[PDB]
Amino acid sequence: MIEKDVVQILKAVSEFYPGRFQPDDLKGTVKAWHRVLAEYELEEIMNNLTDYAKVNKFPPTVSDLLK
Repeated sequence: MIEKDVVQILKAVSEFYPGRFQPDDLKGTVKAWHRVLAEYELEEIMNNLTDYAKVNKFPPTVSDLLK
């Protein structure tokens, strides 16, 4: 996925976890998660975020969304 698609993944994590996920440097987090996320598709990862939020009190790391 391109960068703008990474910006959406991060906006969703933030919607799921109000007041518990606030990166001090959003632009920087987008750039770093993209090094991992360029090999994946937007639709698959969004589906994985949904399954993760159904059972976790704490926000995910990028590794938690690849499967």
